[PDB]
Amino acid sequence: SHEQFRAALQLVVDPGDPRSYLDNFIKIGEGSTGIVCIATVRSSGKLVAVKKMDLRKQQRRELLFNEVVIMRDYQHENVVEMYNSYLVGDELWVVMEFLEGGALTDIVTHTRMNEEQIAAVCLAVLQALSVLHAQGVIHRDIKSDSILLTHDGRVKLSDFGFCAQVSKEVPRRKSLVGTPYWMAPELISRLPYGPEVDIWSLGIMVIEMVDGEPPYFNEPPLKAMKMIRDNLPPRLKNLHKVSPSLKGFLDRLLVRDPAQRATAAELLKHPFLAKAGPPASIVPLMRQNR
Ligand SMILES: O=S(=O)(c1cccc2cnccc12)N1CCCNCC1
Repeated sequence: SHEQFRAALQLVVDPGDPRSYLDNFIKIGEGSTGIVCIATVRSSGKLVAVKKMDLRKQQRRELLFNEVVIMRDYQHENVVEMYNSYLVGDELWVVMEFLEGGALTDIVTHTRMNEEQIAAVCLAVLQALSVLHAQGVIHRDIKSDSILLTHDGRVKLSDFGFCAQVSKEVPRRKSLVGTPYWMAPELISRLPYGPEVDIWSLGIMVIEMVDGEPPYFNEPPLKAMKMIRDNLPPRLKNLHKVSPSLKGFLDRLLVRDPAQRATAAELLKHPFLAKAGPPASIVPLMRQNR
């Protein structure tokens, strides 16, 4: 079965081996589907990222094709640029843009963002989601770990390994996918769902940005899911630490009934996002500057 899948991947990826033009691989990250290294382009001295995913180490091996469909069809300003894909031994390698500012996780766990900064992030993410949802693409793993930054504060969506497409022929998805603490209620309830689940997950990320952790983060994953499924929408630790504008925004995200939840398109017009600062406003939050 493994050799069968190797062959299948070979027919969709680029030919060759990026080790022929890259030097000095250094591991910088570990994700749900594999590791991420920086590498130096020999000819230019430029830095790229290389995501390496072991075919044998996947829960759902077929989801590896998501990397390919996204790379081919859904490139965008607030989405990480993907350059080439390769089959290297038993691994799928994706050579992509290096986002040197790192992931939003490092910021939310170590510093407190103000609302100019939170609004900047939300605006960037919602811009990406509005375009993706309009083409039927659902990300399904929105969380601070999936948001990457450039050195000058530009925000980009990454980690599309769990995404799916809906359409007239396939209006809803049914799969149990994502990261427990960020999963929408209807998804946990095993109801057919749509792009609305990304909006709930963004709400949880707003809580990350304000409080530093998602709700129920101290609980075990399976217990947290049960609590998300059963209880009223999760609450901020301290409501006084958010403006009424941000509270009103968050209230449109964390709605249990998917039909009543705001869409990305509608949220781009919300007053809270008027507070959004330029990318420069994010820069002082990064490790190399604080
Ligand atoms: O920052 S990453 O190293 C990362 C991922 C994908 C592309 C990247 C591009 N440049 C820097 C870091 C990147 N990352 C590890 C996996 C899951 N945890 C957080 C994300």
